[PDB]
Amino acid sequence: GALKKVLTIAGSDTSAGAGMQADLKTFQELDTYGMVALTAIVTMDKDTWSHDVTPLPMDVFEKQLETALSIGPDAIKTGMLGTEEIIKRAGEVYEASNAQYFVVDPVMVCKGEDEVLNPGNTEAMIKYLLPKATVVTPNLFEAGQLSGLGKLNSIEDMKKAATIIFDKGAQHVIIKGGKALDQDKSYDLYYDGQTFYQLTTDMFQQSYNHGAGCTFAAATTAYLANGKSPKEAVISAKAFVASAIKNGWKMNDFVGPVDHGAYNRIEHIDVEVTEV
Amino acid sequence: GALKKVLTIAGSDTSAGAGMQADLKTFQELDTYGMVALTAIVTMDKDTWSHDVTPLPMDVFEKQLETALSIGPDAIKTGMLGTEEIIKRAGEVYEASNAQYFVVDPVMVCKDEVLNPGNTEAMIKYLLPKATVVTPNLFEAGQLSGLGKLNSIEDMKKAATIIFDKGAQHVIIKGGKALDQDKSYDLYYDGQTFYQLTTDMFQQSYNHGAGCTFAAATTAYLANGKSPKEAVISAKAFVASAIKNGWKMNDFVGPVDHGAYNRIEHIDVEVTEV
Ligand SMILES: Nc1ncnc2c1ncn2[C@@H]1O[C@H](COP(=O)(O)OP(=O)(O)O)[C@@H](O)[C@H]1O
Ligand SMILES: Nc1ncnc2c1ncn2[C@@H]1O[C@H](COP(=O)(O)OP(=O)(O)O)[C@@H](O)[C@H]1O
Repeated sequence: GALKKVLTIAGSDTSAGAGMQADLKTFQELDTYGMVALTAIVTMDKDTWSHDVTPLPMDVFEKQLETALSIGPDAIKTGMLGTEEIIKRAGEVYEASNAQYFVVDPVMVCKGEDEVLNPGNTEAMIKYLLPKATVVTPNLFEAGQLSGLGKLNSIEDMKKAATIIFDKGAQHVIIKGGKALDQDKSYDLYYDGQTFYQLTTDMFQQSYNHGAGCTFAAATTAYLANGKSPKEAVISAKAFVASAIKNGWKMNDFVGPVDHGAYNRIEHIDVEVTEV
Repeated sequence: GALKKVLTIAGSDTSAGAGMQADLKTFQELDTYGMVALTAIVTMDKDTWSHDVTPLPMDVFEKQLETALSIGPDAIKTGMLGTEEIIKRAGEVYEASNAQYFVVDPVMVCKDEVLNPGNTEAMIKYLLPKATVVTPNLFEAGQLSGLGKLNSIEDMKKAATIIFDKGAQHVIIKGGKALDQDKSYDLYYDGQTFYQLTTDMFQQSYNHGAGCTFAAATTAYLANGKSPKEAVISAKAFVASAIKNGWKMNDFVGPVDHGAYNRIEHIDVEVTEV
C-alpha cells in the first residue's frame, strides 16, 4: 500500500541534526512520507554556537497546519513547542485529523539541570498533549517535571514517574535514561499501564549526540505508522537511534550530530528487553 | 569517510514533495548530510489548493547562512529563489564557502513569459557563472537563453550553447513532458559534446517534486564524487524511479517517491551523442 504520511510539528534546527531536520531524515530512512509544520527557526552564532530562536508568525503556522490537515497525516509527532498557544494547537490538529498515532516528545529547556525554564509550557503539555498521546517520550528531567517527582536517579524512580504520567492520560510512556541516568549501559523504561519493560543497549560515545532525542521520537512515530505496536516501536526506535549515536560525528568544537542513516547504512544495534 | 555536507537554499513546500523537503529527503537517500537555509514558506488552501508564498525576512535568512557557512558545506544547491537580492546572496555564499560544487535549479513560474524577467537576469549575472551544473526545464532554458519557446533537441542544443557561454560549466536541459510523450529526453552539454539522455516516459499524473529531486540528486552525486556527466545521468535515473513510483496524495497533487530508487528499482538511462 501507499507510504504512510507522517507529520512533525517542530522548528528548524539550522545545524540539521535535531528539530524537523532529524524528523524528516528519520521518516525518510523508515520509508514513510515525511511532512513538517514549522514553528520557528533556530540559528547558531558562528563563534560561540549560542542559539537564537526566531518564531514564525502564527498566521503562517496555522496555514501550514491547514495544508497538513487537509493532506491527512496517518501519524503526528510533536517536537519542541515553545508556547502555550502552539502546544494547544498541536493537540487540536491531532484531534481534528484521522491520525491514529500521536507521539509527544515533551521537550523542556533547563535554567540549571534541576530547574525548568518556562514552567507554563509543562502545564500546557499536561493539560493538552498528555491526554491525547499514544506515546510520550520524556527524558529524565522532563519525566520528573511531568510527574511532579523532581529528580529521578534510578529505574525505580522511572517506574514511579511512568505510573504517574500514564495516570495523567498518556497511553504509553517511555522514560529515557540514556546519558542522564549515567550508568554502564543505556537504559530506557517503557510502560503500557500494566507492565514495565527496561530497554537496554550499550552506552556509546556521548560527545556527538545532537538530535538523539528528536530522532528517537521520530523513529517511534514512523514505526507506529508502519504497523508496529507501541512496545515494538520503542524497541525498534531505540535500536535505530543507538546506531545513529554510535556513529555520531564532530561538526565543530560545540556540537556533533547523530548519523540518522546509520541504522540502514552502517549497522544494526541490539536492544535487550526485560520486565522490571 | 565523513558524510558530505550538502546545503540547499530553498523554500518550504508544505505538501512535502518539492522544495527543501524534496532536497533533504533526496540528500538523505543519497547518503549525504543535508542542510537547508530557508527562504520562504509555501502553503496551500485546504479547499482550492491555492498557493500562498510567505517570504522569510532577510535577517533570519542571513542568520541561517551564517550557521551553514560556519558548518562548511561541501556542495550547495539553489532551489526556487524569489528575489534578485536572494539570488545575489546565494552566489556570494557559494563563493565564500569552501564548497566545490554549485548546482543551480533555475526555477521560474510561466505566466513564453515570466512574472519578473529581472529574476532571470539576476540568475544569469550572479548564478550561471558560478554553477557547476545548471538544470533548467524546457521553459526555463528558453528564458535563460533568450530563445523563447524550444520545440526540439536542436533548439535545446542552441539554448545549451548559449547558457554554457553565459558561464555555467555544465548544462542539462530537461525536455520531459514539454518536449515529447513517448520518452523523456534531456540534453546535457559540457562545452564540447552534446549528449541526449533518455528513459521511458512514465506516468505523468503524479510527478510533483521531480525537478527539485533531479537537482538535489545531481548535487549529492557530485558531493559523493561523481563527475558532472555521471552525476546528471545518475540523477536522471534516480528521479525516473521516483516518478515511476509516484502516487496520489489528493486531487491536486501526486508526489514522486523520493526513495524509490533505493527501495524499489533502478532505471537505466540511454546516453547518445547528438
Ligand atoms: N551516548 C548514548 N549511548 C547510547 N544510547 C544513548 C546515548 N545517549 C542517549 N541514548 C539514548 O538515545 C535516546 C535519546 O535520549 P535523550 O535522553 O532524549 O537524549 P539527551 O541526552 O539529549 O536528553 C534514548 O533512547 C537514550 O537511551
Ligand atoms: N513522466 C515522466 N516520465 C519519465 N521522466 C520524466 C517524467 N516527467 C519528467 N521526467 C524527467 O524528470 C526530470 C525532471 O523533469 P522536469 O519535471 O522537466 O523538471 P521540472 O519540474 O523542473 O519541469 C527530468 O530528468 C525529466 O526528463
